[PDB]
Amino acid sequence: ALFLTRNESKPFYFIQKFNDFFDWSTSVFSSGVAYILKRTIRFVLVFCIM
Repeated sequence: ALFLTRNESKPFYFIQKFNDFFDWSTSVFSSGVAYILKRTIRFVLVFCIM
């Protein structure tokens, strides 16, 4: 609270790149989580053998 300053105006470019890749990963992660969800049973079987 003391020194955060409430201001985050600059990406710094390199940070923006890594984060964008990460945001893209989040989108892919969402659909992997969603397909795993729709095929609940098949993924369960993998876990039992695991």
